Amino acid sequence: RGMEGKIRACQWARENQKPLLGICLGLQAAVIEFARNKLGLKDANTTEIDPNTANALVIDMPEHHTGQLGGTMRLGKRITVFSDGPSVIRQLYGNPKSVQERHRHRYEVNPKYVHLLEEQGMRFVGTDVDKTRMEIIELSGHPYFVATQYHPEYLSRPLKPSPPFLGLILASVDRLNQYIQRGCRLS
Amino acid sequence: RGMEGKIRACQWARENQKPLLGICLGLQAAVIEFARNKLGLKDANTTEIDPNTANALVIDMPEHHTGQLGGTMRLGKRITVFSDGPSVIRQLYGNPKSVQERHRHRYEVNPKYVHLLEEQGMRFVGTDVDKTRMEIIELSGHPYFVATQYHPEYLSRPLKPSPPFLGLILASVDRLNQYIQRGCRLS
Repeated sequence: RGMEGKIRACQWARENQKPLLGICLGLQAAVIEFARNKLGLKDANTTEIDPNTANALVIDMPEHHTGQLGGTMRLGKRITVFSDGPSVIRQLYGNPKSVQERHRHRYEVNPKYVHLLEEQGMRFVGTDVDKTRMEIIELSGHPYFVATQYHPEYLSRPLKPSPPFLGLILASVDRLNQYIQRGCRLS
Repeated sequence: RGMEGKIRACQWARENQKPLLGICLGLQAAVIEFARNKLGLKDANTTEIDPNTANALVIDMPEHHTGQLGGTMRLGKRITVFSDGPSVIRQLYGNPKSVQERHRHRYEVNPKYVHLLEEQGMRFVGTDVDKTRMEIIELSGHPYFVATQYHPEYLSRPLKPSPPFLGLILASVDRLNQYIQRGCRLS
């Protein structure tokens, strides 16, 4: 019920210097517009509907390790370990090293079709415990580009803001001199 | 161009316990509604248009003293001396004794037709230097009744509020705990 309109909605914002956020169910469409604009891979299309193309980057591969056996779903209590350091979704947690996050998807990225993602400005500021699944991707040169697989919106605590949507407003106007202009009128 | 509508406008507010203010050019109509409601003098009507009635209280009498001779106007640097003490238009001046006020009218009150104003609740909290002209009148029993001849609106200084309009808001809700709620927000 929609696979073409979701592609033109993200590639147009990146060309018009508009930042984006990291929302799940978007890793299948993010690799399509990146291969057609930076390079020119037209064969790479939608893989979650008709898996018949030759340049199928993200396919359907279940968990072949412990715990879940056979064709299951890629979710559960998994340990997410980052790779880099200075970024926009890591400095807000007080410089951690291993954050516990949960996912809700079933498609995984193939480690053999990521050859063209390393020779460009498409770094990986977040991997897994096996250094195979690229769950967190980031495009260099963009002023604010966030893309991952987990859902940080459900963890939006009132005492702890979310990584992506909060960093976009702070890096927009950088207005921090508002707390000193008040002074508690109802005191 | 108007003499009947101005009479029913002042007596309607006094019956509904509503306060009034002291505005000039109103002493000719204030004595008409008071003689018809408290007593029943229908002959006393408008004297500034057709002076043919028998109960003409306020007529046209110029100044017969020094300075102005003949048919002139009742105005100029005149000394106004009060008579009573506790009121609403005297306690705001720091308890004075002789305030310099100016008028702008030509009709005076007759001292021989004020016999019915002394036997009722119509005191005089302000006279002149001859104790003949009743320039300030007040109705007893009313919660806030102000009536005089001078114009306190033109003397509304930003550092000294006017007697009549300021005393009506203060005696309405008596809200004085508002300045302690702010506390200088822009500090």
